[PDB]
Amino acid sequence: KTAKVAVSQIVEHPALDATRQGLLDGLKAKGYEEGKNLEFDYKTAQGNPAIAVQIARQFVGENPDVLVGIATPTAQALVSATKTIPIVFTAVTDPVGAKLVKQLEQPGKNVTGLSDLSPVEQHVELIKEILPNVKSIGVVYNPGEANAVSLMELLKLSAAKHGIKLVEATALKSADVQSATQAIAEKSDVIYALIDNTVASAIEGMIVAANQAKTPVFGAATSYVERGAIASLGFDYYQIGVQTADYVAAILEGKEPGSLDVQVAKGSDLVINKTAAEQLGITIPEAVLARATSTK
Amino acid sequence: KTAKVAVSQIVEHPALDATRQGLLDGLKAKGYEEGKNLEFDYKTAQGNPAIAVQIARQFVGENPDVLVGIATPTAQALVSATKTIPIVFTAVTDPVGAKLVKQLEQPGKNVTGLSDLSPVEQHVELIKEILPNVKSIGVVYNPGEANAVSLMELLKLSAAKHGIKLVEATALKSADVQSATQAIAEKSDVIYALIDNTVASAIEGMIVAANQAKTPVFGAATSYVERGAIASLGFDYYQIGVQTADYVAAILEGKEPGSLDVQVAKGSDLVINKTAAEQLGITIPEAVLARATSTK
Ligand SMILES: N[C@@H](Cc1ccccc1)C(=O)O
Ligand SMILES: N[C@@H](Cc1ccccc1)C(=O)O
Ligand SMILES: [Zn+2]
Ligand SMILES: [Zn+2]
Ligand SMILES: [Zn+2]
Ligand SMILES: [Zn+2]
Ligand SMILES: [Zn+2]
Repeated sequence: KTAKVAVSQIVEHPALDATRQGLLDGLKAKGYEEGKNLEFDYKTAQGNPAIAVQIARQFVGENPDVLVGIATPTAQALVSATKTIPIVFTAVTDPVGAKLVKQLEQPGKNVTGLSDLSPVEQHVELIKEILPNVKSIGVVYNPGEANAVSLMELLKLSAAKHGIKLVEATALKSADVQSATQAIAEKSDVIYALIDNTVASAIEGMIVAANQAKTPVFGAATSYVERGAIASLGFDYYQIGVQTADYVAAILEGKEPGSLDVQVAKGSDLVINKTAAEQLGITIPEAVLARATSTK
Repeated sequence: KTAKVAVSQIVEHPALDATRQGLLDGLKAKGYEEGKNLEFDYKTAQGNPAIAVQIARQFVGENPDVLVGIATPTAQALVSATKTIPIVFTAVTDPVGAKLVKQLEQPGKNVTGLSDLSPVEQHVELIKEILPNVKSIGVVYNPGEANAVSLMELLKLSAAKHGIKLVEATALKSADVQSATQAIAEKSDVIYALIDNTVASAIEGMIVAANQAKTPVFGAATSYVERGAIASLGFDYYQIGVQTADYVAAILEGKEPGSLDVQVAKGSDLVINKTAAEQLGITIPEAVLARATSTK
């Protein structure tokens, strides 16, 4: 009679924390309240792929009604640890590429949820609009994250389509992100800070290195503009969490997760960091400043 | 390796919520953190003695490392539901009278914790100091709460010692507290709002009735002065929660709960509500206003 929802999250960074808060508030609006009829357990893997596996195993052994995997690596560990307990993943960039589901329509097993697939093409076109003389896009990513790998395939096709050279470096853990940024910032006209958990957890260090090379950072997430990216075009992760509660409630009420289609997030907010831009000697064009849903 | 602490609370009122927050923060300072190595589950009985029993049974069936009973009725249900899982009670007025322990020194079974036994004698002497012409003390209490019963025995001895008549009414649930207050407020020079969960959860209604009879309320808890009691001499429930974490951590580290002495809270803060007092046409004496650790 108490619903038991167990939430595993690869690391605490603001986007994933907003997703988790959104889930909690959305469950409340559906009549599931902590303290009354909802036990909401939560573990962070602290960026460790190993802890992600241990969390999945511990949670599976406590027989929750629904498992929630926030971000790709923790979702992946859940899919490995159970084939029968419903899994709702959330804020996962490319669930097919991550092997969480065979396809988005009618996934058909114990797994379903929500994708935050970035519109990479739109981000490149936006970088070109803000910075019309871009020849070069720098990017740091973690090849251990299937989300980053899927995004790099989209970025490589879109860079080539627009005649833009990609300058790449990998970072295997968040403490290498600043060095990786430093290695590439002077060969790049702009750094694309993508939807990668390792980047997200070290975004301050990325920005310190970029600022030192006087290279702007364009963010795929709003949390990045908050820390000094000049602009971003990201989703609202709190609302994605709120929509995640729809899946969890439907499952708790007896729906099979495999019968629920995977939803892809839509509508990103254009945000501009005027201060950061001016410190870099950058003038954000008028047509862009006019569309800015927000403007710090 | 994850500590599992399950917390049962009779009802959400501010004192018990502060105790619970204190417990959580104290566990953090001891190295037990939610999301990492601490699963902290929480249920409120919503004032229902029956739900208290159901919570105890559900929690016992989930094999937590330590059960925490905040307030007497939920502690009592835990003691009934398990004889072997460690129970740490907290904010319990009189654990011997409540049958949680045989005695405070070396309780010797699966139960230990912290008492918030009110210094009733000191409260009467304080009521007489603030209001030197008191002949009559009104009190509303719930005879289903062993804490209230223990406190009434102390109040009856102290009223008689000081030549003060007690005017009493019972309230079986919080929705009767306002009517009970109304029934007695005109025969009372002051209402003593005691350490009772039913009173605490209906303190606004008590104060509405008292204010209507132009009768002051003296509070045994600071949360009561916040809502319009003229004065209070209560414990700091956040710190009691912090000290509760000492017991929980010691148990988690292999101490037997029965080998831990029950601690009695000490040091109450004198707080005065000047606004409320003046609306009642009351002048709080100088010697008292001088000792007031706080003064809204
Ligand atoms: N979409 C990412 C999570 C993420 C969200 C927001 C910013 C950065 C990372 C994943 O698939 O794991
Ligand atoms: N001491 C009370 C709890 C309580 C604390 C503070 C105010 C009112 C009630 C009990 O034994 O249940
Ligand atoms: Zn550069
Ligand atoms: Zn469909
Ligand atoms: Zn739990
Ligand atoms: Zn009166
Ligand atoms: Zn002793």
